[PDB]
Amino acid sequence: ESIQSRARTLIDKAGIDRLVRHGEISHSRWQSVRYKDIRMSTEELEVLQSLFPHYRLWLISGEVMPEAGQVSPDFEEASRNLAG
Amino acid sequence: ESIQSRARTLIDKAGIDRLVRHGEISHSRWQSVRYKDIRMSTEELEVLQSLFPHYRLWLISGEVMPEAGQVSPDFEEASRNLAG
Repeated sequence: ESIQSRARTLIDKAGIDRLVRHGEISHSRWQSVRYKDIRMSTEELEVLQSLFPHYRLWLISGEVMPEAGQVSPDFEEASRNLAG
Repeated sequence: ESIQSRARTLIDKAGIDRLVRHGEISHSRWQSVRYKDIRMSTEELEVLQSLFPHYRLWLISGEVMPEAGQVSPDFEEASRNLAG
Protein backbone atom coordinates (compact mmCIF):
# COMPACT_ATOMS: atom_id res chain seq x y z
CA GLU A 1 0.00 0.00 0.00
CA SER A 2 2.89 2.38 0.76
CA ILE A 3 6.66 2.17 0.76
CA GLN A 4 6.46 2.45 4.55
CA SER A 5 4.04 -0.47 4.89
CA ARG A 6 6.10 -2.68 2.57
CA ALA A 7 9.21 -1.78 4.57
CA ARG A 8 7.42 -2.78 7.79
CA THR A 9 6.53 -6.13 6.24
CA LEU A 10 10.24 -6.66 5.52
CA ILE A 11 11.26 -5.61 9.03
CA ASP A 12 9.03 -8.40 10.31
CA LYS A 13 10.29 -10.87 7.70
CA ALA A 14 13.94 -10.24 8.59
CA GLY A 15 13.41 -9.60 12.28
CA ILE A 16 15.03 -6.56 13.88
CA ASP A 17 17.99 -8.58 15.20
CA ARG A 18 19.05 -9.43 11.64
CA LEU A 19 18.73 -5.76 10.63
CA VAL A 20 20.85 -4.67 13.61
CA ARG A 21 23.47 -7.24 12.60
CA HIS A 22 23.45 -6.08 8.95
CA GLY A 23 23.43 -2.32 9.40
CA GLU A 24 24.37 0.55 11.69
CA ILE A 25 20.82 1.41 12.80
CA SER A 26 19.87 0.58 16.39
CA HIS A 27 17.17 -1.70 17.72
CA SER A 28 15.40 1.30 19.26
CA ARG A 29 15.28 3.15 15.94
CA TRP A 30 14.03 0.05 14.10
CA GLN A 31 11.41 -0.57 16.77
CA SER A 32 10.27 3.05 16.54
CA VAL A 33 9.82 3.11 12.76
CA ARG A 34 8.18 -0.34 12.86
CA TYR A 35 5.64 0.25 15.61
CA LYS A 36 5.29 3.99 16.22
CA ASP A 37 3.43 6.45 14.02
CA ILE A 38 6.55 8.13 12.70
CA ARG A 39 8.06 8.51 9.26
CA MET A 40 10.51 5.98 7.93
CA SER A 41 13.67 7.38 6.38
CA THR A 42 15.78 6.39 3.42
CA GLU A 43 18.43 5.19 5.91
CA GLU A 44 16.18 2.30 6.93
CA LEU A 45 15.47 1.54 3.29
CA GLU A 46 19.23 1.29 2.70
CA VAL A 47 19.45 -1.70 5.01
CA LEU A 48 16.29 -3.38 3.74
CA GLN A 49 17.13 -3.03 0.04
CA SER A 50 20.66 -4.36 0.60
CA LEU A 51 19.35 -7.39 2.52
CA PHE A 52 16.49 -8.09 0.08
CA PRO A 53 17.77 -7.22 -3.42
CA HIS A 54 15.07 -9.35 -5.09
CA TYR A 55 12.45 -7.13 -3.40
CA ARG A 56 13.89 -3.81 -4.63
CA LEU A 57 11.32 -2.89 -7.29
CA TRP A 58 8.45 -3.97 -5.04
CA LEU A 59 9.74 -2.08 -2.01
CA ILE A 60 9.99 1.23 -3.85
CA SER A 61 6.88 0.86 -6.03
CA GLY A 62 4.74 -2.17 -5.20
CA GLU A 63 5.44 -3.62 -8.65
CA VAL A 64 7.04 -6.96 -9.44
CA MET A 65 8.84 -8.24 -12.52
CA PRO A 66 9.52 -11.96 -12.00
CA GLU A 67 11.34 -12.28 -15.34
CA ALA A 68 13.96 -9.83 -14.01
CA GLY A 69 14.30 -11.51 -10.62
CA GLN A 70 12.15 -8.85 -8.92
CA VAL A 71 9.42 -10.36 -6.73
CA SER A 72 7.72 -9.76 -3.37
CA PRO A 73 6.80 -11.68 -0.21
CA ASP A 74 3.20 -11.99 -1.41
CA PHE A 75 4.25 -13.13 -4.89
CA GLU A 76 6.52 -15.80 -3.41
CA GLU A 77 3.77 -16.94 -1.02
CA ALA A 78 1.23 -17.11 -3.86
CA SER A 79 3.66 -19.17 -5.90
CA ARG A 80 4.18 -21.62 -3.05
CA ASN A 81 0.43 -21.91 -2.47
CA LEU A 82 -0.36 -22.53 -6.14
CA ALA A 83 2.45 -25.09 -6.24
CA GLY A 84 0.88 -26.92 -3.30
CA GLU B 1 26.07 7.56 -3.14
CA SER B 2 22.84 6.97 -1.22
CA ILE B 3 19.10 6.78 -1.75
CA GLN B 4 18.97 10.29 -0.30
CA SER B 5 21.50 11.65 -2.79
CA ARG B 6 19.76 9.99 -5.76
CA ALA B 7 16.45 11.36 -4.49
CA ARG B 8 17.95 14.85 -4.35
CA THR B 9 19.14 14.44 -7.93
CA LEU B 10 15.54 13.69 -8.93
CA ILE B 11 14.22 16.63 -6.90
CA ASP B 12 16.42 18.87 -9.02
CA LYS B 13 15.37 17.11 -12.23
CA ALA B 14 11.65 17.56 -11.58
CA GLY B 15 11.89 20.90 -9.82
CA ILE B 16 10.09 21.48 -6.55
CA ASP B 17 7.18 23.29 -8.23
CA ARG B 18 6.38 20.16 -10.24
CA LEU B 19 6.74 17.91 -7.20
CA VAL B 20 4.25 20.04 -5.26
CA ARG B 21 1.69 19.61 -8.04
CA HIS B 22 2.23 15.83 -8.09
CA GLY B 23 1.92 15.03 -4.39
CA GLU B 24 0.69 16.14 -0.98
CA ILE B 25 4.13 17.29 0.22
CA SER B 26 4.59 21.02 0.63
CA HIS B 27 7.09 23.29 -1.09
CA SER B 28 8.67 24.00 2.31
CA ARG B 29 9.06 20.30 3.10
CA TRP B 30 10.70 19.65 -0.28
CA GLN B 31 13.10 22.57 0.27
CA SER B 32 13.99 21.21 3.72
CA VAL B 33 14.83 17.66 2.61
CA ARG B 34 16.70 19.02 -0.41
CA TYR B 35 18.80 21.71 1.30
CA LYS B 36 18.94 20.93 5.03
CA ASP B 37 21.06 18.21 6.65
CA ILE B 38 17.96 16.26 7.69
CA ARG B 39 16.66 12.82 6.85
CA MET B 40 14.46 12.16 3.85
CA SER B 41 11.37 10.02 4.38
CA THR B 42 9.60 7.40 2.31
CA GLU B 43 6.81 9.98 1.82
CA GLU B 44 9.09 12.01 -0.43
CA LEU B 45 10.17 8.85 -2.23
CA GLU B 46 6.50 8.10 -2.99
CA VAL B 47 6.25 11.20 -5.18
CA LEU B 48 9.61 10.66 -6.85
CA GLN B 49 9.06 7.00 -7.74
CA SER B 50 5.57 7.70 -9.11
CA LEU B 51 6.88 10.57 -11.26
CA PHE B 52 9.99 8.67 -12.48
CA PRO B 53 8.88 5.04 -12.91
CA HIS B 54 11.82 4.29 -15.20
CA TYR B 55 14.16 5.21 -12.32
CA ARG B 56 12.60 3.02 -9.61
CA LEU B 57 15.30 0.36 -9.28
CA TRP B 58 18.04 2.99 -9.49
CA LEU B 59 16.40 5.22 -6.88
CA ILE B 60 16.22 2.46 -4.25
CA SER B 61 19.52 0.71 -5.04
CA GLY B 62 21.77 2.61 -7.47
CA GLU B 63 21.49 -0.32 -9.91
CA VAL B 64 19.96 -0.29 -13.39
CA MET B 65 18.35 -3.04 -15.46
CA PRO B 66 17.95 -1.48 -18.90
CA GLU B 67 16.57 -4.63 -20.54
CA ALA B 68 13.74 -4.40 -17.98
CA GLY B 69 13.16 -0.69 -18.57
CA GLN B 70 14.94 0.39 -15.39
CA VAL B 71 17.51 3.09 -16.06
CA SER B 72 18.80 6.33 -14.55
CA PRO B 73 19.43 9.92 -15.64
CA ASP B 74 23.15 9.24 -16.12
CA PHE B 75 22.52 6.00 -18.02
CA GLU B 76 20.17 7.84 -20.39
CA GLU B 77 22.75 10.61 -20.84
CA ALA B 78 25.47 8.05 -21.61
CA SER B 79 23.11 6.39 -24.10
CA ARG B 80 22.38 9.71 -25.81
CA ASN B 81 26.11 10.42 -25.97
CA LEU B 82 27.05 6.99 -27.31
CA ALA B 83 24.25 7.20 -29.90
CA GLY B 84 26.10 10.26 -31.21
